[PDB]
Amino acid sequence: SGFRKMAFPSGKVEGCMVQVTCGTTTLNGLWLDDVVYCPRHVICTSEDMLNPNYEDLLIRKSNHNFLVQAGNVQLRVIGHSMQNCVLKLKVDTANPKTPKYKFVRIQPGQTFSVLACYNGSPSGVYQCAMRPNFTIKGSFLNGSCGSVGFNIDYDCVSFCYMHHMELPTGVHAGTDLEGNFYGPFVDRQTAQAAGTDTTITVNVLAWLYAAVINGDRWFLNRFTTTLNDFNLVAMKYNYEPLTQDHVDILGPLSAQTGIAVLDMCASLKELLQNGMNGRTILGSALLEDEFTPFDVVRQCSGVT
Amino acid sequence: SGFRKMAFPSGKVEGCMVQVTCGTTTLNGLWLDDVVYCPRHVICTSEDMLNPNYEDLLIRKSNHNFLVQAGNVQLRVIGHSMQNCVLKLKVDTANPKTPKYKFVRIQPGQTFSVLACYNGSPSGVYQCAMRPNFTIKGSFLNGSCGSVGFNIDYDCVSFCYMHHMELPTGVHAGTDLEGNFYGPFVDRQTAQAAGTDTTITVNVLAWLYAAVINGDRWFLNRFTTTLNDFNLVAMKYNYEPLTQDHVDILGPLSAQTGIAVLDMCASLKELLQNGMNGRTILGSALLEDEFTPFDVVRQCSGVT
Ligand SMILES: COc1cc(Cl)cc(CC(=O)Nc2cnccc2C)c1
Ligand SMILES: COc1cc(Cl)cc(CC(=O)Nc2cnccc2C)c1
Repeated sequence: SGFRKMAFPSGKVEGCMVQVTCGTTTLNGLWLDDVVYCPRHVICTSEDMLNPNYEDLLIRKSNHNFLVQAGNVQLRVIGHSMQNCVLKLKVDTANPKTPKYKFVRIQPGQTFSVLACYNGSPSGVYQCAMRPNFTIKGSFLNGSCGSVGFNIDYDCVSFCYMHHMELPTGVHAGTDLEGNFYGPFVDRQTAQAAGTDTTITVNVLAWLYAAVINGDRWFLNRFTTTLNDFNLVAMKYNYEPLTQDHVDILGPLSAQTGIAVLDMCASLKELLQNGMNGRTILGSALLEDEFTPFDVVRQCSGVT
Repeated sequence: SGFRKMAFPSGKVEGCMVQVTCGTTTLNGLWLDDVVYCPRHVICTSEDMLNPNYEDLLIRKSNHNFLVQAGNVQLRVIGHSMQNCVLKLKVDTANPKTPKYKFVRIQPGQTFSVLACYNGSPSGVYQCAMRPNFTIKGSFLNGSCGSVGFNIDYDCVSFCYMHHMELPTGVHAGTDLEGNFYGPFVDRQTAQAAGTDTTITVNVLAWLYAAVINGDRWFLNRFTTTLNDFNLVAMKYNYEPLTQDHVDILGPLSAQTGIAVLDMCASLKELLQNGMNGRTILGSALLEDEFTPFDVVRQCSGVT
């Protein structure tokens, strides 16, 4: 029993963290095989960020200008290229610690572990969700750029996120490992506002099932609802509309608890309309939306 | 910016996780140097747990009865002994992945990362606090026993906790790495109730400073208080009494924000007496007490 915002073990990702320096800028790099991936804004100075011409800026850089250090040993750069907002620095040594890996572009509402790093060294690990507005609510400071988000399937690390920037609104934006930003964000020091963030309804429902599994059942009521009626209440509270796919994805949790998805929706409807009335669910006084139905099943079954 | 319940990178601890089997019982072991540490209840069967005589039970066991497997390779057991509620299985091979380590018995109110494991394999990592009543609110299932709690100081892992049991109340009890339980708990299937849990006041104050550092200042008021007056309000809300040592420990956070400790206490006093009025602090609708002043400084400065 017990339910926590649990991150994946970070060991396989720590063995990939390197330090990338270009001129006076230092950030984190991800070393896999003979390639180091890092945000392309490493080539910029603070003066360049207002409207950088990355193609022009990169042209004034050669392999020798990119200092790559793994722990305390220097890597020799034999190639360099820009793929969207990431630089791929080809090194002459394959990372002996490269795990089995994939590059995946995650869907909004999905979750992942972040290995926050500074100067190629890991500082901490936490669970995040890609918000419906494609921002992440992480914990990042200057030098954290290049830190990565990932998931693990037994021995395979799926890299989904690379951290690039913090917006003036305090939220975090970044790319997949091919350099494509999640959302409308650009790697430029300009006014950028994220869209309206919604609550991930399927995740809140998944977390209600985790609460039921872990003994917190006070919010269970004698009511039911339909997808259409629930969605009217979801729209008013800026929750993501619930689809039949979401109901299907909640199937394993519904079978484990014996509580129908639409009955759980009715408990959620009453929680939205009436609040928590001072009570808590899984030690929280608000509806948690950063646990997918897969995260709930995983944590409640002990998948290693 | 951003504030998360951040765990330490678990890499150094994953390299120590082994599987210990004794008869029909399988749990996790911690392999450091040529010694594997695991909860002594590994020698019990479900029939023995009502009132086990561990000395008698251990006497019917020999080195060959303890199956220790690290990944997929079998370790040879050349010695075995009971130190309080832990068994120390001496193996003929030193763990090549042993990090620099210490065994520390933590103080209540202090925090640590848990590497939850099943069958010697890590499933996840999360931040915990040793509650004032010496229980932990973790996430553990059957087979999670032997999972460890720890902290890291650059290259040194300080092992503070080994998971042993879940109480009927759904809370978690365990030992330090010398086998001494935190709290009054015994490794026996009997009725055991934890004491009254209090809120770690110095941690809630530390988290209020993190909220101020990260932009959430709505709760800051035009008031102040004294240690004696604040403590009258802390007693009523079952918060730990605030001492001058706690004020001193909050000094670095007070200097960074420019907000005196007693002024922050006054904001907390008003939050206790009036609630959050529907608002949130750092994405939470309740007062968070599982971040020490050291955790706040670390996260807000980027210590790797
Ligand atoms: C000045 O314009 C910038 C533009 C880009 Cl694309 C990147 C940066 C660096 C940056 O945002 N670092 C950072 C990331 N997360 C938390 C905090 C910080 C300070 C700056
Ligand atoms: C039956 O008496 C017991 C006594 C002790 Cl000392 C230990 C156990 C095993 C246990 O508690 N495992 C566990 C730990 N955390 C979460 C869930 C579980 C099921 C059982």
